[PDB]
Amino acid sequence: TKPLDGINVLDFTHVQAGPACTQMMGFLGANVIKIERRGSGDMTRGWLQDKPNVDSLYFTMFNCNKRSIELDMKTPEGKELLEQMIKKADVMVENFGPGALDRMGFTWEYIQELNPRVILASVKGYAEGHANEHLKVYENVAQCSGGAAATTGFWDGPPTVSGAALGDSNSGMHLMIGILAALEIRHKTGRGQKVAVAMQDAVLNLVRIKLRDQQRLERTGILAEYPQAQPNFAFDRDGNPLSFDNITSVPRGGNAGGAGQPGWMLKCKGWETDADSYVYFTIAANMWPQICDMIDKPEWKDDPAYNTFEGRVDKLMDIFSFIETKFADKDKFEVTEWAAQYGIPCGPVMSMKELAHDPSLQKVGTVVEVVDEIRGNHLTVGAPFKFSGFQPEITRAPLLGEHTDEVLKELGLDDAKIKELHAKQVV
Amino acid sequence: TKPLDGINVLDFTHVQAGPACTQMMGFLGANVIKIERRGSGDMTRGWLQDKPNVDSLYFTMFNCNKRSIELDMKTPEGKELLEQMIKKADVMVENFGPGALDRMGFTWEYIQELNPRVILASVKGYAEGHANEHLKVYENVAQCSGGAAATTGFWDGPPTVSGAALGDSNSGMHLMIGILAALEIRHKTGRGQKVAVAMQDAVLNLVRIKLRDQQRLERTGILAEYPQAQPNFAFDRDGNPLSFDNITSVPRGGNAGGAGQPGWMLKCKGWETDADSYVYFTIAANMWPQICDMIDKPEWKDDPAYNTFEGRVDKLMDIFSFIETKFADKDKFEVTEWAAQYGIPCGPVMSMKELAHDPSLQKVGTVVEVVDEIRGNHLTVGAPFKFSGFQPEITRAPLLGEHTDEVLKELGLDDAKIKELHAKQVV
Repeated sequence: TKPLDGINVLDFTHVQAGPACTQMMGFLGANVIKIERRGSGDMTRGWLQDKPNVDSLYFTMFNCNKRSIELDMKTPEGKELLEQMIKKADVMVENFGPGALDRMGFTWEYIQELNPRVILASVKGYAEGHANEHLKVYENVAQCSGGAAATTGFWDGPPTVSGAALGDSNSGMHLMIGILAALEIRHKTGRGQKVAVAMQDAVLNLVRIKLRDQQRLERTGILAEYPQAQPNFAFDRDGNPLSFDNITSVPRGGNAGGAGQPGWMLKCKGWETDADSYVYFTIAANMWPQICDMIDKPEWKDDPAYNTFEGRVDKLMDIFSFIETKFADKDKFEVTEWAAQYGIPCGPVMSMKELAHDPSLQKVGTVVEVVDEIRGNHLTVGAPFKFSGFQPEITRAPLLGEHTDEVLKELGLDDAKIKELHAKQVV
Repeated sequence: TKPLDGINVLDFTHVQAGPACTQMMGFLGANVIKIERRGSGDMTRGWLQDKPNVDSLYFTMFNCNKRSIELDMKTPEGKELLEQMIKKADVMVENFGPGALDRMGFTWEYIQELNPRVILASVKGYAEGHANEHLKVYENVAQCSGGAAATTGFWDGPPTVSGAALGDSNSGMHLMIGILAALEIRHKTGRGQKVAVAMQDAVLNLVRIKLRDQQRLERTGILAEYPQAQPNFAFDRDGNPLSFDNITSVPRGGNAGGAGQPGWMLKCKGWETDADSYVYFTIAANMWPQICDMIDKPEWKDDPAYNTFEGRVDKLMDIFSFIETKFADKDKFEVTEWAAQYGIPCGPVMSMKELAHDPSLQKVGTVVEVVDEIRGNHLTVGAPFKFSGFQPEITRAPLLGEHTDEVLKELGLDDAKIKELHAKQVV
């Protein structure tokens, strides 16, 4: 038995955020029926295909454990089918624009009338009631809207986007929390709920630490752990040392440690030609002696200039650069193991190639080979939560309208009605 | 009614990942009892305080809607107290080191004997069964382990950490999904489960899109939407040109679209002296005519060199630089407003200062002013999921051991025993 066995999900979602949510629900046992536009369907199907006339990897990696029906929802017949489907659903999920589901004929008030137990779940750009509730938002726009871009990158570069989907997949996971929370409401009340996640808000939630930093900056005028607060560290375009004298909003700190121990991203052997030949190295106070041992600077063990956190505050970047010189002829895994034998936590930058072929990730079900007999097998990311009672059974993504007639039969339609719907181009 | 009304959480968590999970459960109505170390408590209390001997903003922004008890869990009396608390709990949450809770005497097996209904939830660094399962992992190392660092930043710079807590807060939110899924299944089985999220896996889930790219790269040798696909655009530090001829693992693409739909980070008025004076601008293929009107380039609408994704691959960055010239005398808000007239996906890089003081975010309850008459009021991030039937009631973070005696009384202890435990320094 899996957690969402028996949960019927009516899934209107397309692209990334909504589809990630309903896929993960599918991995935990949900019965997900993906409603798609006739002819073309989810636009990710035709997005950067590696095989001619085959659904893309963008589509397959976000739409496993789902069935597909085609439907023209602007038809009277299409709306009637929708009503029948809503009556059999536990959860409806959508990411249409602001007011779009209302405009296609399905307000929250009407949905409740159709099914007093259904949960309506929406992904939005900005929250309902926001001044900017009307704006379109995509992945990187949300990263910008939510404070991540402003605080990611370097002090002498632009605002920078994360390769991680802070906007789309993250908002999807947030909506899954909302949906699951609404299921627990329903166990208590016996009735459904409307739930919504704004992409800005899902981003902001992960940037909570930078809102801590903004308040600290306003209250005290300084962030002591940031590069800009330390001598001989950060400089601008024209070589002047930076400082918090003139900084009133949380700045970019490059690869600085932040809310943890002071750290930096250090080059290992081959960095000129291997973009991922790096480790992240941290200087914990109470490791200082074993660091001195590792890098053979015994003189630094006794010297008050280097001996303490206070002493190192004017030379931390120079200390990182020196440690880096010791990694110049060593590989990133070599350095990690070297650090470990001194009790020093250190970690390599994993390339996507390394991750795609790592045996450990495949052993634990985090990287999974999906059996796809139509398209050829592909890798995906599985469930990042591991459970004592079960594991996901990941099955291939659906062809466009693959399950249209099968779903119609489940609604109770006979052959005659089904053929008429095809005739009238409703499905 | 609140989703987690009547749910009792025994909360061992400290620092960021675990506390974020339990705070958000508290926001949704859970009764959270936070077990803390005697004297010092959660180490975030004393980290980067903005006011002497006042619990830090790191602590207060991660520990609202919790009660605090001090406990020496090493003592025989402390352990039997834990036994009584476990029998009353629905969820136990921990982020101690590998095997630490086991070695305290509280294996999953023993926990099941104490309470068949209780759910055990853990934050780990690497998944159980992983080669690295024994390692402790911190924020930026987790970002490196999960593919985020490798795919974030620029092609001529280093792997770059995100300002977003992709390791800590992200893992906590994923753990919350795991906990709620376990509650949902307990309604069917009547039994608790063990659930775990690893930091590497939480990061990898958000980097799903980069695993698509790796497979595309291995299969085809080209990622056509990446900057390096534009001939003679990207170079390394030595001025050597970059292209997919010699790229075998997913590279950093600067401010490229990722999950979009191509886009870039474009300067607005004041960029020279304002780090966040930028917008993100997306060239969605279906909106090229609208874009041409906005930037007064009608000749680009019918030109095969400009009017498709394929035509623009060799010149996309030249188009971005031209669009940017149109924003030279407009601030980011006026540019966003202008683009929105055309329906073009485009928005500002919001500064943390701007987010901290934004009226819209406070209206919708995503930025919340917490009433704290002991410490003074502070801002925090509220629930990023909004519900039709309830709103969170956020209450100030507990003082160290504030609720110790209160919690002991609930366990049925008399005043004599409570006095004895204080005298023995168990509490």
